[PDB]
Amino acid sequence: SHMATFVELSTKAKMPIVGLGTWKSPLGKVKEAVKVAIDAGYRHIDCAYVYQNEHEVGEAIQEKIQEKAVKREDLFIVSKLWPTFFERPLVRKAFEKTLKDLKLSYLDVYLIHWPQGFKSGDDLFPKDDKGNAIGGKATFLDAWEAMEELVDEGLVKALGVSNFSHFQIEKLLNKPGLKYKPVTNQVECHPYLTQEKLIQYCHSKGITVTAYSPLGSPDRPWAKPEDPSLLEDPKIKEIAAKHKKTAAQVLIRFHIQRNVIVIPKSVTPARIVENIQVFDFKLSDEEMATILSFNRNWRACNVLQSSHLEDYPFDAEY
Ligand SMILES: NC(=O)c1ccc[n+]([C@@H]2O[C@H](COP(=O)([O-])OP(=O)(O)OC[C@H]3O[C@@H](n4cnc5c(N)ncnc54)[C@H](OP(=O)(O)O)[C@@H]3O)[C@@H](O)[C@H]2O)c1
Ligand SMILES: O=C(/C=C/c1ccc(O)c(O)c1)OCCc1ccccc1
Repeated sequence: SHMATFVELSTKAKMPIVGLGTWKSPLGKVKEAVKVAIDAGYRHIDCAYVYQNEHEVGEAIQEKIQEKAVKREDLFIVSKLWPTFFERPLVRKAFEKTLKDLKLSYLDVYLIHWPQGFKSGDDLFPKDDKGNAIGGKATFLDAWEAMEELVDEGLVKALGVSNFSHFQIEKLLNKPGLKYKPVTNQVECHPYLTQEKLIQYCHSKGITVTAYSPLGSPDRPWAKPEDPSLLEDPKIKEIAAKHKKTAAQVLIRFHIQRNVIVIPKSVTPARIVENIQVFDFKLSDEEMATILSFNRNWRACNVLQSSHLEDYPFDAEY
C-alpha cells in the first residue's frame, strides 16, 4: 500500500527514507508491530542489540518472508554494535548474536551505537560506585576494523555510525588503512534539535543522516513533566491542521524534506500506518523555516552522562 522514497547511499544501495524504530517496543508487542509495518509497506527496520527485543523482530521478519509478503532483498535492516563489545572478538560475537536473533544471513547496515568504549563484560551499563560510566580499552576505531571484516565476508552490506560529532567522523575518515566509509550517521533530530551544522557536514562528505527520536521520544523512561513536548506543541499542531495531518506526520515529513532519513517508533498499528502516510503532502518553504526556528539545542536522549570519558560526542558544537 505505501512505499517510502529511497535515499541513495555512497555504496549505491537504496535506504528507505522512513523506517520503523524499535527501542522500548516491549516483548510480546514488537513482533506484531513489525508485521503491521511490513504489511503497510515499511521496508526499513531500525534495531539494536541493546534494545533486547531483536529475536522477536526476527520472528516477524522471518514470518513475512515465509508468507512471500516480502523478499529479503527489498527489506532494509539496520542494527548497531553496543560499546561494551568494542574488542575485536566481541565485535564478532555481538554481531553474531544480533544476526542470529534477527534470523538473517546479512545486515544492510551495521552501526557503531555510541563512540565511547565501555567496560567489556556482563553488564550493558557498567558503572562505578557513583553510577558514572566505566570506560573500556578498545576504541571505536578498533571496532570499525573488526566491522570492516564483516563487509569483506559478505555479512554486512554497509557500515555507519551513531551519535558521532563531525570531529569523530573526521577521525574515522582520516584513519590510516580505512577500507569502508560510514554510509550514515544516526543522531537525535527534530525541531528542538535541528542539527544544521552536523547535517551540512555529513552531506558534504556523502554521509546520510538518520533522525532518531523524531517525535521527542515521549516514552523515554527519564522523561520529566517540565521537559518540552513536540507532539503537544501548538504551532506544530496548527501546521498539521492546515494539511489535515497529525502533529506526528508533520514531525516526520520535516526530516523527509531535508533529505534526512527518519525512524519513528510505534507499537500501535494505527500509528504505524499513519507514520508512513507522509508522501501525499508538502510543507511550504515558510513552514519549514518556521519549524527550523524552533531549535533550542534540546536533547531528549542524553541519559549517558559519560562526559568524563574520552570521545564524549555532545561536548563538541557539532
Ligand atoms: N542511535 C541511537 O542512539 C538511538 C537512540 C534513540 C532511538 N533510536 C531509534 O529511533 C527510534 C525512534 O526514537 P524513539 O523510540 O526514542 O522515540 P520516537 O519515535 O520519537 O517516539 C516514540 C513514541 O511516540 C509514540 N508515537 C508514535 N507514533 C505516534 C503518532 N502518530 N501519534 C502519537 N504518538 C505516536 C509512540 O507510542 P506507541 O509506541 O505506544 O504508539 C512512542 O511512545 C527508536 O525506537 C530507535 O529505533 C536510536
Ligand atoms: O540506559 C542507558 C541508555 C539507553 C539507550 C537506549 C537506546 C539507545 O539507542 C541508546 O543510545 C541508549 O544508559 C544508562 C546509563 C549508562 C550507560 C552505560 C554505562 C553506564 C551508565
